[PDB]
Amino acid sequence: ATINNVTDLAIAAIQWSDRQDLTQELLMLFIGNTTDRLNRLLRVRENEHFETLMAFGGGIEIPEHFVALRSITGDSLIGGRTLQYITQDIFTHYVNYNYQPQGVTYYTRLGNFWRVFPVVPDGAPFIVNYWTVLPELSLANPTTWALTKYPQIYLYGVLEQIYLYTMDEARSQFWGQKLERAVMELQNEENAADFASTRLAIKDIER
Amino acid sequence: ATINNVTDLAIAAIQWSDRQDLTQELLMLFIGNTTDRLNRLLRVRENEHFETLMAFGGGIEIPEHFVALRSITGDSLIGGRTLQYITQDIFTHYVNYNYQPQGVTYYTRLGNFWRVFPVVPDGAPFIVNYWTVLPELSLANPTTWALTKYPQIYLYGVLEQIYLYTMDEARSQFWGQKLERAVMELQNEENAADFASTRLAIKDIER
Amino acid sequence: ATINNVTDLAIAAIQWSDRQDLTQELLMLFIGNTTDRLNRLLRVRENEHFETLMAFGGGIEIPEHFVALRSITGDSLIGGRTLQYITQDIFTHYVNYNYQPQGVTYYTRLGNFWRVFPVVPDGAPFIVNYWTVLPELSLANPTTWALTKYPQIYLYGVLEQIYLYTMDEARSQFWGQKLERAVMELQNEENAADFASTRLAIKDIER
Amino acid sequence: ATINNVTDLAIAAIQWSDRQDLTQELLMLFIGNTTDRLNRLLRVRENEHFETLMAFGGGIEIPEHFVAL
Repeated sequence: ATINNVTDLAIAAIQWSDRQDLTQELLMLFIGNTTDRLNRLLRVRENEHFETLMAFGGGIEIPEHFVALRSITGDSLIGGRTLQYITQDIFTHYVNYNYQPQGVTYYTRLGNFWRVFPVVPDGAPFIVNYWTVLPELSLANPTTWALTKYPQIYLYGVLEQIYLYTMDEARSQFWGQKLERAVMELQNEENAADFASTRLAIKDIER
Repeated sequence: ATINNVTDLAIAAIQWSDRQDLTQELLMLFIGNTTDRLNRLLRVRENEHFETLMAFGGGIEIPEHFVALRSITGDSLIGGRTLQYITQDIFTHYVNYNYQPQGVTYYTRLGNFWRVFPVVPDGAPFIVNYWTVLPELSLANPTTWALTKYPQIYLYGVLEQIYLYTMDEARSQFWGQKLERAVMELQNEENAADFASTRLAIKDIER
Repeated sequence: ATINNVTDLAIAAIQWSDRQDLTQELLMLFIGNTTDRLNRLLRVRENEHFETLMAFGGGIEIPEHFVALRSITGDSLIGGRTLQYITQDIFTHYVNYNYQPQGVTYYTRLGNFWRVFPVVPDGAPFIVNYWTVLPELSLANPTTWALTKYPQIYLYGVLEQIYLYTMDEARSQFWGQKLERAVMELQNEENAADFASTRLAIKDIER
Repeated sequence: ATINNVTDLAIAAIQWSDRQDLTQELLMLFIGNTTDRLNRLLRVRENEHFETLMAFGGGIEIPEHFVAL
């Protein structure tokens, strides 16, 4: 509720800032700036995504909207194991010494690709769970989950952008602090969704 | 997303700065200055590049776009070993005492060249993974990945350059702080892309 | 790109400072001052140089462009070793006691010459790797590598020199800080070119 | 009873050590090392075999799995 789509957001921003001289292009630019800033800070459940990817040429291509990786799991037909990260030197040693484990076990990052050690023929399926970027807010995409989840974030971001544009500094920094507080509150709520999971997903390969 | 090409960036910068005395040449100069400043700070995934180089005269010529080295690996035919850095006097000792390992294992830097110890004939292929400079943004090259990834960086940099040009310093510091915050945000986001890989690439050969 | 040669640099300096009363001689003096200041602060790969030198009269003459020494290596005909530094007292003791090692091993600095202990006949070749001064920027030398690599350094240095000449305080400090920050950024980028080499060349000979 | 096969042993080791980074190959190597160590210590009824051999060339060939006579 509250604010439903982009047009109401623009109307509310105009009403609050009283600046009736702002064209729609400037409002679109402000919203784009706000969502671009959001894309670098939010790692929440609605942002997560898991899907099946093919392996071709001994590697997996990173998705275009990838922002952070959570897990890679081999298919049960190819071994059904959760992959582990190794450096380039370990990969070279394994290749040279012909390790030959039972199934796909290790992976490393090379350029824009994930290379798995027990090199498999083309067509190997993997399950990748990762994080994407927030959907763009525009006329073609009137509604997003972020807008319907917490409209204050977008309202405060647009207000801060407006006061930056009008070359005012006190209100600009005030609204920037407000937006940062809202983002921190949302991230904190997501972080404390389950108490048990907080401790885990931290300690991996210590020795 | 938001700003797409160089012309849109120039229009947005002119609108935000509210100035009208800026010509095309000044805008190009400001954009070039921002790109040159960015070239000294960003080491991200899109900045990486790996390619095959031929060794001639017992050495490999450093590419002209080189800014930082990630790894050098020999070809499987020549040994397929990940090279290790050695100091010049160690190189001299190895040459004098005829160490004679199996493949190419060591390398050092001399002038603009990388010299490998087990001197190989001309034509030995190597795989070099390193970082390059950001692509030039101009009329002939109106689009880059940096612009489409985070336009706020370019917008703030151009605004700071503009305010520097007009003999105003306080707002120059304001926009410079904004730009450096954006750059730090982008770099920090890239650093935590893979949590598992963060622990490695920190400590090597300690003894 | 950006700024190509000295004439464009002077034009840009005039445009930014708005001081159209400055003659070409003053601009040349400012550029020379900036280059002289740079000569005492930069040790970069582009500044490195290695070459073969003759030994005359039991010594090697220091090159006129020498700023800092990296390594001296004897030719394979005279031992092919990497020389080590010894003090005057050790040199005198070695001479008096007729140490007589196999090849040339030690060197010391006497006045403007490098004296090697196992005194060799005239014409002994050595390979010296060291650092030089930056190329002079003037009308006879319109372009240098420093200008084409980072024009901001020269622009900021010229602006600081101009504001020193016009006898202004705040802007002089501002532009001096900007130039120092640019120089520090360039040096830091050079230092972190290869992470592996950072550990070495630090802990050498403790006893 | 208790632990019945190798998979139960691996699961118990994972649970007790609390180490989720252990692969199958490392566990197999650990089990093999334990068995090799046990091979030099245990002399029990289940480890004992009696069988009929034929003497050829005035001699008896030692069995391949022989550890003690």
